[PDB]
Amino acid sequence: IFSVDKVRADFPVLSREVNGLPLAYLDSAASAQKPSQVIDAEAEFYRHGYAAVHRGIHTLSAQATEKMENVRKRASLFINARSAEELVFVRGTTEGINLVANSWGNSNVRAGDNIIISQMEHHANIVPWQMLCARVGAELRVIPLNPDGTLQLETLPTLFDEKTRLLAITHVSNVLGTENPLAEMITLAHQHGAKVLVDGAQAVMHHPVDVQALDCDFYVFSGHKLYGPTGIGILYVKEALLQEMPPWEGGGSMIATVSLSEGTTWTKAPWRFEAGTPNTGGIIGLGAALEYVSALGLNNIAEYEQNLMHYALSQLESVPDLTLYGPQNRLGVIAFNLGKHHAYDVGSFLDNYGIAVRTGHHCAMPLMAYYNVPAMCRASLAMYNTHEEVDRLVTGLQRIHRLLG
Amino acid sequence: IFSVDKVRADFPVLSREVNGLPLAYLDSAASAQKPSQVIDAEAEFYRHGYAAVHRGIHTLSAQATEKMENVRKRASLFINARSAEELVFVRGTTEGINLVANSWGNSNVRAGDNIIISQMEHHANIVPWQMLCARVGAELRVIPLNPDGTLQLETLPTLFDEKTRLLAITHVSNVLGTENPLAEMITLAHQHGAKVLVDGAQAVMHHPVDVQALDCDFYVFSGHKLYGPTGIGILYVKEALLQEMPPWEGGGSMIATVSLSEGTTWTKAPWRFEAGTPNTGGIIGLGAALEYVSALGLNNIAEYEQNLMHYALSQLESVPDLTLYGPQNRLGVIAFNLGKHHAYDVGSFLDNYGIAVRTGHHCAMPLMAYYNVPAMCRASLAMYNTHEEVDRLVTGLQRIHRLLG
Ligand SMILES: *Cc1c(COP(=O)(O)O)cnc(C)c1O
Ligand SMILES: *Cc1c(COP(=O)(O)O)cnc(C)c1O
Repeated sequence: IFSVDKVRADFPVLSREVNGLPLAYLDSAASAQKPSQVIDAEAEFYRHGYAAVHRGIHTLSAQATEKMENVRKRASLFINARSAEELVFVRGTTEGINLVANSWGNSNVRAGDNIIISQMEHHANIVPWQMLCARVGAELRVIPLNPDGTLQLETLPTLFDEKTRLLAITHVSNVLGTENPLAEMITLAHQHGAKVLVDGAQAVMHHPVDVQALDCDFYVFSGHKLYGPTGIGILYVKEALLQEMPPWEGGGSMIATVSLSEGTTWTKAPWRFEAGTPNTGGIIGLGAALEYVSALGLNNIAEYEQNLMHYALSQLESVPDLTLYGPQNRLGVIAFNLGKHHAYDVGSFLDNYGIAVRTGHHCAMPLMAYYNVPAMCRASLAMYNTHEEVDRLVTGLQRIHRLLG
Repeated sequence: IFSVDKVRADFPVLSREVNGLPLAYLDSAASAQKPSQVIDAEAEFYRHGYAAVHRGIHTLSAQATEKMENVRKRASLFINARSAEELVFVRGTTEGINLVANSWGNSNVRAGDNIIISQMEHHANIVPWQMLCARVGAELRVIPLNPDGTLQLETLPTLFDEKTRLLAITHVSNVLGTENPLAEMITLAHQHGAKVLVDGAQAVMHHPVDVQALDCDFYVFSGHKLYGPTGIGILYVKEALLQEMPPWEGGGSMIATVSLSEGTTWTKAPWRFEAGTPNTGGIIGLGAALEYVSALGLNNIAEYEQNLMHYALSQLESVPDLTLYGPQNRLGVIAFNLGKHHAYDVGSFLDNYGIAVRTGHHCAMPLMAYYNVPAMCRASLAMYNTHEEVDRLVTGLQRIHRLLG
């Protein structure tokens, strides 16, 4: 069982004040605050063991290399990949999706083929596929939404066919909180020979993620949402697919040999996908974030967060003219609009109360268009958030509505 | 005037011991140690002001956004770019070169065209051009080296012609220490309508860099070599060229609008080249590294470093059978081989003495091939290195040669 007070004492920003008021940080879905264990693991690495990492002969450099490869192995166990070598270090979910779209996409999606996405995808899981489709002459097909924020799965028989090469689908919506039925959609996709990329940016901090039970072909996530540093993320690819993928970025460390008269040859997976100096400091920080989350326990985190979400939805019923978007069983985020007030104004008043929510289109324009709204407000309810912060949000929305209505 | 003792007291790793001995870190050309001002600027940002940055309405997020854009402006002044908007945040020099090669390269280099590089380039400034040439059917031409480690500039009339679209050239060699005559080569390139990309990864920490006096079209460098965090670098592009470049990575924040029925449109430069959450922590750290270096003064750093280099070359004359590679006026690095001993063995003995040097091909295979050696050892002599560390290197090479000869 979980202790929110003990957890909160590890996060230094949660003591801050904003506008003279105590911060209520409800925007973890945009980026999470980091525990002092993560902040300090990175700072200690810079203060005591820093060096370049490409298997340098000297001591600091050989030990930094081993730290980096141990982080690769730990992340691989965290998502239950069969091996550390199925994981590539990237800048974040966005970069991982771009790597797949170019490296796998340019050789496997041809003129006349199709790719399937959904109407709830974040721009990171839309734009790279629009670019791939435009480069190769393929078609981009879209699984539509239902009013409750779930996918219309009955449309799948019209979207999947013999030309469907990939399904790119979000694990958990960053706006709606919907968890998609990935295992079943992947079974479906594989019956047609299509591969499946899963955008897990909003899944890995809420519950255990097992890529071998999912059977996904590609899985991506970002460290800064998982209580870790910015600039680091993970791309998981089944070994047999990764081994056949050609390099995306070129440069040092991804090569086996470089010649100006005989050409260049590439090293093996995963190192063929990592050109130049990696983000070593971010990788040390990400390992520490995975150890911190694992020590708390993702099933404990999930129980606390679900309890907090039930509490907030129950209290939000006393806000007049509140519109919520998404299913009742939503994870992590609450997307809402208040009466006829523009989200930008509701968010500005909430910020004047010390409450940080996100407002706007949340990098999901197609989703805003589905709901016929230009924008929404969104409250994130993470493992360090409390009942008292939920009460402050409810009181604030009641005050706002009283004032502007 | 410079004080090495005061400077060294800012770098916590320089107090470390390795193998029970006092560390002599002579591998700054692979990656530099970081001052506590840089380490702490990043850690303080995570402890007190962390938030997502895409002009979020709440306070923390709006202040993190302004910090990031102020770092863009400071880096732009550091290299004397005409505006902050000519600078793109990337993971490092390698990623910046890949961005240029795809985004500028795919639209401006056609079948039958040629691109010019040099035989001393690092793999980061070779491989992306080999990939571009293979995608578009162009030719890769090479400026050869002279035995003293300088370019054979008399071969330029045979390499530049009416089909030459780009010159990609290193400012300062990471192995030889050669500083290339960039301004004159750029004048030459522009007479043919060719653009010039400069790899400045080993230039920005040794002396003032002015991109408007160079007149280069593209300029790239990495923060981790400039006493800053890993995972962050800078790509500078003349405004008129950048404004016409199409996006490379796609995703959130680089878009103006996203539609599944009307297509997607892009935001303006530089933001069109930055997809997804940036490395905010690395950007805060990079600003701090630029302030630290600027407070010391690059002309002061250059005077101290040149004095230290003169001292080392003069003392290295008492090492029997030492071979040096590169010009006498080399900057930052000393590349050498000891008698007939393999560099790997010399580097292993130097490490057993607490001395960190780099050994191998230094991500410059063509350069090793030119000199008909498989590998070299390399000592870096940065602003925090001392006469006493140089004496330890000289004594160690004499001891090694006595032992193994
Ligand atoms: C180190 C280096 C690079 C690559 O830098 P990363 O920081 O590894 O991207 C490119 N060119 C030169 C001359 C270098 O020294
Ligand atoms: C945040 C997010 C992304 C993009 O992550 P970056 O860390 O910005 O690359 C992609 N998908 C979803 C669902 C997200 O929430």
